[PDB]
Amino acid sequence: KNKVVVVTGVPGVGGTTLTQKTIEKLKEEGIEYKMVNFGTVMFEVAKEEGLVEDRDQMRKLDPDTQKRIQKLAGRKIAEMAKESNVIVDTHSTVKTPKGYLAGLPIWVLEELNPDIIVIVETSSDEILMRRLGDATRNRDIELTSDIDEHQFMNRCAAMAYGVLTGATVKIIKNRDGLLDKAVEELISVLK
Amino acid sequence: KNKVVVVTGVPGVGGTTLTQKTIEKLKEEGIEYKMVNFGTVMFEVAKEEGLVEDRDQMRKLDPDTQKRIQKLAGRKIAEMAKESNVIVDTHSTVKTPKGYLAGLPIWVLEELNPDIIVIVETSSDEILMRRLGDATRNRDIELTSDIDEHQFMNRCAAMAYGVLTGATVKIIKNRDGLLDKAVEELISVLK
Amino acid sequence: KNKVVVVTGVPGVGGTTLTQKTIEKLKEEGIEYKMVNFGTVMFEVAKEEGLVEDRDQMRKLDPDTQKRIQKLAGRKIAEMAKESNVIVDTHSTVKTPKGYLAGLPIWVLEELNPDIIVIVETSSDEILMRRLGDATRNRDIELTSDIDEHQFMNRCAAMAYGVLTGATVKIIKNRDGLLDKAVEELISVLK
Ligand SMILES: Nc1ncnc2c1ncn2[C@@H]1O[C@H](COP(=O)(O)O)[C@@H](O)[C@H]1O
Ligand SMILES: Nc1ncnc2c1ncn2[C@@H]1O[C@H](COP(=O)(O)O)[C@@H](O)[C@H]1O
Ligand SMILES: Nc1ncnc2c1ncn2[C@@H]1O[C@H](COP(=O)(O)O)[C@@H](O)[C@H]1O
Ligand SMILES: Nc1ncnc2c1ncn2[C@@H]1O[C@H](COP(=O)(O)O)[C@@H](O)[C@H]1O
Ligand SMILES: Nc1ncnc2c1ncn2[C@@H]1O[C@H](COP(=O)(O)O)[C@@H](O)[C@H]1O
Ligand SMILES: Nc1ncnc2c1ncn2[C@@H]1O[C@H](COP(=O)(O)O)[C@@H](O)[C@H]1O
Ligand SMILES: [Mg+2]
Ligand SMILES: [Mg+2]
Ligand SMILES: [Mg+2]
Repeated sequence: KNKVVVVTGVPGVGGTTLTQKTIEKLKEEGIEYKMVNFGTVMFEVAKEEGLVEDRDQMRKLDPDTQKRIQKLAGRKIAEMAKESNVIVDTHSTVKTPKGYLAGLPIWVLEELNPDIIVIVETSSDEILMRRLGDATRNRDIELTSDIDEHQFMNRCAAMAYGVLTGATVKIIKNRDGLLDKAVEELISVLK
Repeated sequence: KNKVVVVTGVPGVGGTTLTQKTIEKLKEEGIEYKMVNFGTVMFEVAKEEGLVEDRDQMRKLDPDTQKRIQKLAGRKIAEMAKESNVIVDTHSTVKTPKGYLAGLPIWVLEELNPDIIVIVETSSDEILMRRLGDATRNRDIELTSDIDEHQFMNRCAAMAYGVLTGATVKIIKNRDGLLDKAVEELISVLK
Repeated sequence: KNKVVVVTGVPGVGGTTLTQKTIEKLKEEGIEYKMVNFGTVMFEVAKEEGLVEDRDQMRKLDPDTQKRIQKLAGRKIAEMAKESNVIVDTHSTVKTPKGYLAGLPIWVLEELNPDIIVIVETSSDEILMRRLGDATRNRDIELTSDIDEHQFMNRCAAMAYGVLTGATVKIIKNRDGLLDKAVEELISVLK
């Protein structure tokens, strides 16, 4: 039976970066994890239906459309969990124009049944200055108070996940200049 | 099917004023929502049983009585949602002497099945100053820190609602003098 | 119908002390509550299976094994409530190296079905300083920001418990030198 790890964090905080660095560090110690980006799973579905051109248009779609593709992505990822350990790079909540949407509503949560939910955080300062540094995404320059609001709600959603499934909720700080301490923390967790 | 929108906010933050101003501007365009204050539905029952004289006495009743009448109101409101779109002006949590009571415990939540949960917020400074200026109600002069504690727990309960049903959780600021921008935001969320 | 009250709080905040003092002043009024420490119940099962020698080793055990023992301890505490009122001295979340673990995952929460969930809080300064004078544990000297992080997540979990069951969620300040005032408050809450 395989370990299913969810890594979450607002855009710019480094959930994806922490995850790639962690899996390569685990493979050097002999530990096999698969990286899966939840948003890519969805975007293959959405791109195939013609609803979007790029992945940062997904959060602006009608939220019933997002929840339909949200569920197909979660089913395809649950299939992956049978065949290897998996780390899911995704989001505790997604900021849509109609409010925060839970990234793992109970029906999605119950099919992944994640063993651990990791929250990657740093100060909204660093997140904002990091967003201003990367035209690689159509990332929202919000205020730091909007990022602080998102990290607040993401904690609430994640602790709810832990009440429903029994998963532990691990907060890892990923601060400017200290990416390496965060990789130590996440590696220490996955043993 | 018909849209169910829940609007929430601590007393004094203007949840009711935002709900009435938004609905009337939508009627200028022919877009009909029916306003339903959850507490009025509760107060009609409580007063008919002889439990209270006014609506601000209900949260000081035995919490078992409140949950009894709370459950009746959710069913009565759910029936209304069959006859038109509804915005439910109500509360993420209610402050009772025995603690915060969820405004939508899970059985009520599943009976209303809302699409959107709106959290109306502003500074506890501005809330306190409105309660002191409001001769329609017997509003509690709490410390500003008790108001911030109530807005903290309201966020927590609301994100739990979004985890359990999939409803999106929208935060809207309703600042002094800027009621109209808050009305503009909600109208936009409801299109 | 018998009362089930849950009192929760980070280590060092005085949840245990507040429960014992409240029960003695209540018996002077003829009000019988039974104290139950969830961890003591867990440790009885655990030491009988040989997993630990002392109780601070339990939160570092296999979270598959902890939830098996948390599951049985919640079931043993439910039986106690059939025979008397009970105050359960436990924790909203337990801080493990694998993250925060909900103390009442939904299946444990529903077996206890508490009426009131008390959160004991004070400033992270006072908790930290209390941990330093306490040779009954090797007490966790965390930073004050980690103690604050733990109290933030305990609020999130507790409000989720209130959404799922209907329990009221009561915050009680247990400040240095003012234990007797926190005791008055809890007594007042239980009448
Ligand atoms: N600890 C860190 N310190 C500085 N920059 C970082 C850190 N973690 C991530 N970044 C950068 O921040 C941006 C956000 O990356 P991510 O959210 O991982 O896609 C990328 O340009 C990263 O290289
Ligand atoms: N669990 C999820 N639920 C809903 N939408 C998601 C989820 N994970 C990712 N997304 C969407 O995928 C996009 C790309 O994710 P990311 O690459 O991880 O920033 C996000 O902006 C969201 O629109
Ligand atoms: N944006 C605002 N600026 C000033 N006063 C407001 C605002 N929103 C509501 N009020 C007032 O604040 C009080 C709270 O109203 P409500 O909660 O809607 O009953 C009432 O006196 C309102 O008229
Ligand atoms: N969802 C709810 N659940 C329980 N009580 C509620 C709810 N909504 C309103 N109430 C009660 O109704 C009273 C008046 O509500 P309001 O006029 O919305 O300030 C509140 O002070 C509460 O006692
Ligand atoms: N609800 C709970 N779920 C899991 N472990 C718990 C729970 N309550 C207590 N424990 C364990 O018991 C230990 C001692 O509890 P306490 O004496 O109340 O601080 C804790 O540090 C946990 O390892
Ligand atoms: N209000 C208070 N003021 C000072 N010390 C307290 C207070 N409440 C509890 N304590 C002490 O704080 C320590 C931790 O409490 P506990 O979590 O019950 O183990 C114990 O030594 C208690 O005696
Ligand atoms: Mg990413
Ligand atoms: Mg109102
Ligand atoms: Mg204790």
